[PDB]
Amino acid sequence: NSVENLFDTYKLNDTITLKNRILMAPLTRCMADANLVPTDDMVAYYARRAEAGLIISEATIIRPDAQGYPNTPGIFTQAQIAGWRKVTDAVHANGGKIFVQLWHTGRVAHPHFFGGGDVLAPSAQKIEGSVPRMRELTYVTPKAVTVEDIQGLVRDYAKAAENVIEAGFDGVEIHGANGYLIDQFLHHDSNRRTDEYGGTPVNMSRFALEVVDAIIARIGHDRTGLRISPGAYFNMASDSRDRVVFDYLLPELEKRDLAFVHIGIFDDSIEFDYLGGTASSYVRAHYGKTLVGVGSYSAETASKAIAEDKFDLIAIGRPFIANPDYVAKVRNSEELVAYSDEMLASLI
Ligand SMILES: Cc1cc2nc3c(=O)[nH]c(=O)nc-3n(C[C@H](O)[C@H](O)[C@H](O)COP(=O)(O)O)c2cc1C
Ligand SMILES: [C]O[C@]1([C]OC2=[C][C]=C([O])[C]=[C]2)=[C][C]=C([O])[C]=[C]1
Ligand SMILES: COc1ccc(O)cc1
Ligand SMILES: COc1ccc(O)cc1
Ligand SMILES: COc1ccc(O)cc1
Ligand SMILES: COc1ccc(O)cc1
Repeated sequence: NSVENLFDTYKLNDTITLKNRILMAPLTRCMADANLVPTDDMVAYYARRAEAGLIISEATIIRPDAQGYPNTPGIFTQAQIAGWRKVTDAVHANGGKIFVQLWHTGRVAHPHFFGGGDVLAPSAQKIEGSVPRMRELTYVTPKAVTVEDIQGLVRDYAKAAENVIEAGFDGVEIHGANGYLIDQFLHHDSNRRTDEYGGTPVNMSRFALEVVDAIIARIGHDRTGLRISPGAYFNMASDSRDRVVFDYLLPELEKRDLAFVHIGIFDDSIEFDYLGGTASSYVRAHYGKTLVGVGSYSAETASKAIAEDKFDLIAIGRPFIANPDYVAKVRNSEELVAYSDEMLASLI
């Protein structure tokens, strides 16, 4: 067998060409310093994965009330910008490329992290449970954002994108997936609004598109990607009506000629009734531009999928934690170590 196609050069667009089809998926590590500034250990961590065609950074918060987990880096202070610049300089020095993933957690934020302020979301719909690996941080009922809150959020996504330029990233992946703020507007469980941001596919898509457009206005379409989750099941109850939101959203996104759309799922072998099959096949059926697949792929199954025109680029997550040298090992058909959650305790 052979995975030669994973090492094809891939021209994303006129601004960026990737040296291979392999992305490092965004992976939250919770290892930033207490001021949410990237550490020199994080610099080394990313630098040693620069053989990836493109690194997507761990989710990076746009402002304080976006924080939902400990020590997740931000990109809203000068110190954070300076810390990220060390990361991107090191990646670039190693011949790599890197996008930051811009995050707001919405109803999954927790006030413990930002001085007891309001948790924000499309609607006052609380999720079950408490923050993982933390003592007694029970999720709270969010405040339904006002249109003025929304305008500020769009502004702050845009400002974060401006900061990304100063931090030396090649671009931004907007975190529109996995039950976080943008995804909360796209799903009925979390979005029960009756104004121009709720109800209809056009309205539910409005926030996502405003953020995409605001960020494009800062860094350009060639440097802007978006991660999406048409499905549910990560802090999100399913709803049979969610699919038509994405039916509308995807062609609208295609108008923006993004660097890529990226699916956010853990196992793309799962078929979802509401999507008529796998997440990637649903998106591929409704979106005709560069698509990043992900979720329990091996190099072999990803190569096959790309050969079969199922998607164009492969993001690799857990195996990139277990194998910093993932790309070289795949290139040389060497044995890969299996991932285990225990590995998260170490930043290597
Ligand atoms: C520890 C861990 C952290 C993750 N953090 C992020 C994240 O910050 N942003 C995101 O969009 N996805 C995140 N994911 C999802 C991964 O990007 C990826 O979609 C998932 O791990 C499936 O790919 P894989 O089977 O190759 O690991 C995380 C996954 C894991 C296991
Ligand atoms: C946050 O993270 C966590 C982190 O993770 C994630 C993120 C984001 C996304 O999208 C996905 C995932 C980790 C771990 C745990 O447990 C939880 C959460
Ligand atoms: C990746 O490590 C962590 C993830 C989530 C969290 O709440 C604490 C640690
Ligand atoms: C946009 O929100 C913030 C920006 C900068 C800062 O120091 C604190 C918050
Ligand atoms: C990340 O956005 C940008 C990065 C570099 C640049 O020259 C212009 C925009
Ligand atoms: C394997 O690591 C994880 C996978 C899934 C998840 O929800 C949390 C951690």
